[PDB]
Amino acid sequence: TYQCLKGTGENYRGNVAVTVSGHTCQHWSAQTPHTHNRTPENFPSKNLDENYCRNPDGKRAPWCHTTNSQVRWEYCKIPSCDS
Repeated sequence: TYQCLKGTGENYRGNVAVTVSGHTCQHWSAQTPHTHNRTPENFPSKNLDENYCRNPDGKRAPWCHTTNSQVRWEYCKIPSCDS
């Protein structure tokens, strides 16, 4: 990406849809695999678009739900112009 993170990166851009690890970000609109309460109906002002690494809950960094049963949610390593 040429775009970068806004620190907590809620609605930064909406590029990366994969965790920091090789986990596929499960869609925010999807209550499967993980039945999460962070949906675009719950956090619309956090822009839960598709499966992008958003920050609805309010972590230190963008995160998402993995399509794995191994792990629940995962952070995402977005770049940073604000180094």
